[PDB]
Amino acid sequence: EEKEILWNEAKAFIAACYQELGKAAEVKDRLADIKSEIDLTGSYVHTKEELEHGAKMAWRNSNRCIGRLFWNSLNVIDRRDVRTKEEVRDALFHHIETATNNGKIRPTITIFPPEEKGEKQVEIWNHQLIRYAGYESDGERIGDPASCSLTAACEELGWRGERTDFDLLPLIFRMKGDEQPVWYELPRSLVIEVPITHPDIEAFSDLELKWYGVPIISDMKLEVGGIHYNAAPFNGWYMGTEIGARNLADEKRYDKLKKVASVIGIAADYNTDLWKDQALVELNKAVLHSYKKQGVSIVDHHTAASQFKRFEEQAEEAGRKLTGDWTWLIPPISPAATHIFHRSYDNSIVKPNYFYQDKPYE
Amino acid sequence: EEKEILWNEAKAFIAACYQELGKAAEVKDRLADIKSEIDLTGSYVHTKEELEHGAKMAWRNSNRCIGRLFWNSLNVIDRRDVRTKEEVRDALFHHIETATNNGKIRPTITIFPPEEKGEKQVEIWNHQLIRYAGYESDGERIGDPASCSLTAACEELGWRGERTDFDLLPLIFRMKGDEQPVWYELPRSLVIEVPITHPDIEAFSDLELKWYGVPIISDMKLEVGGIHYNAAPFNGWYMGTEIGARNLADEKRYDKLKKVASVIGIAADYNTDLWKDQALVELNKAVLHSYKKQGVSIVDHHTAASQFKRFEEQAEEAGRKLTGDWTWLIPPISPAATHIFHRSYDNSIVKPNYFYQDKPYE
Ligand code: HEM
Ligand code: HEM
Ligand SMILES: Cc1cc(N)nc(COCC[C@@H](CN)OCc2cc(C)cc(N)n2)c1
Ligand SMILES: Cc1cc(N)nc(COCC[C@@H](CN)OCc2cc(C)cc(N)n2)c1
Ligand SMILES: C[C@H](O)[C@H](O)[C@H]1CNc2nc(N)[nH]c(=O)c2N1
Ligand SMILES: C[C@H](O)[C@H](O)[C@H]1CNc2nc(N)[nH]c(=O)c2N1
Ligand SMILES: [Cl-]
Ligand SMILES: [Cl-]
Repeated sequence: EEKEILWNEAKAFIAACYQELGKAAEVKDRLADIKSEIDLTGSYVHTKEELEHGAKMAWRNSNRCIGRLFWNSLNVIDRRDVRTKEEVRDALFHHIETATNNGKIRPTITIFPPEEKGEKQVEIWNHQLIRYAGYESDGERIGDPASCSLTAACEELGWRGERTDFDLLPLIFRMKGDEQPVWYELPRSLVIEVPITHPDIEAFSDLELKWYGVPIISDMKLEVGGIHYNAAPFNGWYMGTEIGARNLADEKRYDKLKKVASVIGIAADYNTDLWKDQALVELNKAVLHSYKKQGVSIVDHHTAASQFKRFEEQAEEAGRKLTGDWTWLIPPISPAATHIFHRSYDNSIVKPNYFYQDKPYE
Repeated sequence: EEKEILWNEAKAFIAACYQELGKAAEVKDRLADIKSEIDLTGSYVHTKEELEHGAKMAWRNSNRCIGRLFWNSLNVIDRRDVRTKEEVRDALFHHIETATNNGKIRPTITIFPPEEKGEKQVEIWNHQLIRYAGYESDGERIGDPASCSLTAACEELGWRGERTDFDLLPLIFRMKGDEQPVWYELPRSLVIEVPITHPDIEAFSDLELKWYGVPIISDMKLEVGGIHYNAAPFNGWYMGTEIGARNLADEKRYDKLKKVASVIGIAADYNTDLWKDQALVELNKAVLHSYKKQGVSIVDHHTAASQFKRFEEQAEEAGRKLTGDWTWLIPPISPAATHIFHRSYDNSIVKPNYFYQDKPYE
């Protein structure tokens, strides 16, 4: 069935990809080559053109993503040639550098060798290439709680965190054949961070908040025409709410809302005062102001929703079915102020796409 | 099939109702009486105990309702005895009066005679018993746009609105046998309205905003054990966001956000300033402050979510399956600050329940 699963996916993808690329007449001969290759080797190798468009199609099909308008401008880096951990490390270092682009972030994906027989060639342990460590000992809570399990795993491997609230986790990945992953400390010079300040409230800096510039998802599987690229980290720029309404606001994350209420000078005593709501808005104002001031790319949820409307419009104009997850597309701040809230979305899964996969630790 | 549909619903409801009421031993003899009654008349009549608990069960099963914690305290008014339009009118007048309770709102439902052969005995045209009219002529937009179609219908029937932004719509309903509905102007003395002011911004009153005290849904069908109570208006108290984040904020409603931004003294120029978000919070603060100050019952979305958590906890303790619609349960303001946002809900439909039905106009 496995060969058959692969062959059926390959047929569907190539025909669709080549159709969009206007290479319709070449589908026949390509499907032939692919078929013999699957017969012979048990798999097939994507052309760079197929891989590139396949990763763009995958982003376009990501139901939970509000930023899909710019799907076709994705910067695809083909690193199917890597064989050593030093090569993987430098590819990851390069991704961070080129995607960051001195603050003017380029949406980028680096694609490592795919699974062979379900056997991983490269196994990335990081959720994001840049993320803060998390600790808990005797109810002493430090850093990002979401990173607690990965941090413990890393500290098993000889790494030790400084135990600030913003320890940069090292890159950690495992190569095929090795029993343990290796880890590499990130060069600080490659990592842009943004101090959080408020446009008119000076005391906001007393909170000593900051966040990292680029969100680089590194734990998802890119599937393209039957081929499983388990290692393919990708990035865009942040939508402010991700930082100000979740990362810094969630009680199971940094949980900063009470401290925010204090610095903006309001009481945090009564539900009816809506102090959490007010704190959320000022914090999200702070995030947007700070990134813009530092010259780091970011988008507000209103502008992003406007862009997604254009994405919807582009889809219908192009005769493509639109899919989406309403529960993920609405922003956690003032969602009813966006058009997204006021319509429905088909949550059907279309391939190519990005998928969750089991974590190699915990 | 109709008799069979009815009989199967009746079996399921009576057994469940009597079980909860601890009248398990009486299910057998009741099911017998009901069965002969269906054979003879084509239908069966609920006891007051069955009707009362049936309407409470229906509220408990309303997947979209965040306020279900107080399901068992529902005030059920049995008006299956009405036969004249004057009786219907006075029953509706009474509902408003007793539910309002001088501001200390009582969750109440008034139950009119059920459909017979799918034939309505009483046909209520109002979406809510208390709602504001809406007009549009040559792009001259007045009042609540959501009420535009009902308003036009009423003005066909000899009624005329003053064309303020807050015209109280008359009660309008049709009796079985009559071709046209009748309409009755609401006595102002029965209708509590709340002027919208802000706790610390005096200029907020310049907006001249107000809203009505009690939300009384009057266009839904209550279904209890096969019996279709198409006419059964019900009320609770408002959650603030319903007024401040939707009714007064939506662009297709009162669309007051720009005017709010002006009175609270912020620019409405840039998306990145998050001015809509800030306006939304101050407006919702205003709503809660105003209702509390007037002595009119209201609940904030944080407290309501806390209560719904208790409802969830009560359900599991009682060995009942919990159902809910996540898309309706999250508040339109700071939803990620509630526990609801961070879990999933089974959106299965359980009867008894309240349902949408076709509007008799448009
Ligand atoms: C260009 C800037 C981008 C923005 C502003 C953006 C925005 C977002 C946001 C706000 C989410 C929801 C995450 C959350 O609620 O926590 C999301 C999810 C997602 N985005 Fe994007 N995105 C961008 C670029 C990309 C790119 C380049 C890809 C991949 C090629 C991508 C794929 C996804 C996927 C797969 C998810 C869902 C992740 C999951 O299921 O856990 N996005 N995006
Ligand atoms: C006691 C105070 C109550 C509060 C604060 C409350 C709160 C809410 C809220 C916020 C909604 C969502 C409406 C929207 O998003 O626009 C809702 C929906 C609903 N509530 Fe309640 N509710 C209350 C009482 C009741 C009562 C007494 C009933 C009936 C017995 C009821 C049945 C429903 C139903 C059926 C819906 C869904 C309406 C629809 O599908 O369009 N609720 N409730
Ligand atoms: C617990 C958890 C597990 C898991 N697999 N994923 C998540 C969160 O979902 C994906 C990460 C979210 C966090 N805001 O960011 C998505 C995203 C991706 C990209 C490429 C850009 C962007 N701005 N935002 C959380
Ligand atoms: C367009 C439309 C049609 C339709 N059938 N229903 C709606 C809105 O949903 C029901 C009304 C909503 C409006 N916030 O209020 C529900 C509600 C009911 C009750 C008993 C109490 C309460 N606080 N809130 C809108
Ligand atoms: C079309 C979309 O389902 C629509 O916005 C729904 C869902 N979310 C909602 N949530 C609430 N509380 N009230 C509503 O009227 C709606 N409308
Ligand atoms: C459990 C529930 O589905 C959960 O809150 C989901 C849905 N809504 C979300 N929406 C966004 N944007 N991001 C998230 O992580 C989630 N989490
Ligand atoms: Cl993040
Ligand atoms: Cl309403």
